[PDB]
Amino acid sequence: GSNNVNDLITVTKQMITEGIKDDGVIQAHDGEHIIYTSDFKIDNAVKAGDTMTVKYDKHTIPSDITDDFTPVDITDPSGEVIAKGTFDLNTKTITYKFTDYVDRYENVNAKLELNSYIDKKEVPNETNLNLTFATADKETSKNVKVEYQKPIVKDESNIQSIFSHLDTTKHEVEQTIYVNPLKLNAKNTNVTIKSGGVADNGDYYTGDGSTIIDSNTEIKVYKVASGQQLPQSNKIYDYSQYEDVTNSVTINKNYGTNMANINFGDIDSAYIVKVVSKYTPGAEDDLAVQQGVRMTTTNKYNYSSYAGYTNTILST
Ligand SMILES: [Ca+2]
Ligand SMILES: [Ca+2]
Repeated sequence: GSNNVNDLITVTKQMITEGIKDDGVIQAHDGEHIIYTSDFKIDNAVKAGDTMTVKYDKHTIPSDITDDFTPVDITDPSGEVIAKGTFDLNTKTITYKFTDYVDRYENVNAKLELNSYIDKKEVPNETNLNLTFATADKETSKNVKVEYQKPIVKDESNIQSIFSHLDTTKHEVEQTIYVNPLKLNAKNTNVTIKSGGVADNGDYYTGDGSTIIDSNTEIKVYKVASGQQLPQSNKIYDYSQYEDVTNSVTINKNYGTNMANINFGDIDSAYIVKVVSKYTPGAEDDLAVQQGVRMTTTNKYNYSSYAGYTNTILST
């Protein structure tokens, strides 16, 4: 009892490459793909319903922002489907189930290409990785550096953010914002969150996407203790670790049109702000989702200083 036929798969070439620039450096916050390509022969003895496995490196994941991990089919050059796959998160393994393609054709070889992202649960901070991808029996490895973003800093105003989750059925996006990650003395701290853009220097711009921010937007604020270090990945997997101070700060969800503001007053600590807001779906399946943050503080010369950040998701 075992429909697995990896023993009948002959892998003739495998490769690990990158989606943006073959750096040896993965730009995880620019959504740089880690690409696994594998060429192989399928024995004639393989039949419809047999399965083969392919293993991701544990530090990668088929999607960095949604929970849909459905793998691309294995096809021939004309797009005829050779095998359909199901992904198992815990083992980071695809099980491909062969279609009747392998009953209809013989002496078949194929290629598959898998796009993956760094798994931020497994890669909290910048680090070196020896990635290993496996089409059992065969393994291929590559050493890389994972790099994350840095905050925009203008005097005591310092801030960064990512879209950490996207739900395309509920049409909600999650923004994880690091406020004052540098743990500076930020006087009269305000953080504004708005649909569209916020330039690095704080300037608002319409931008190339939009969200809905109103009285029903969810906004949570968490204080970071001085002994705590935030993951450079900008994604938090357990918020109970942090002090919920949502009722301690002043939050105006109607600060403007699709625009909210959080008044922190004087702080000496980092904070995490997690925002869940709705977006307007695109008629086909097109996404134009964009939301920006501005941090305002009072600098030592008693003028406002501004720092800005914008996250964007665009489709096809
Ligand atoms: Ca790269
Ligand atoms: Ca066959």
